[PDB]
Amino acid sequence: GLFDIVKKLVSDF
Repeated sequence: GLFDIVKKLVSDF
């Protein structure tokens, strides 16, 4: 999914 990349980002920084 796209938000998956967004969630993997937020969670990181």
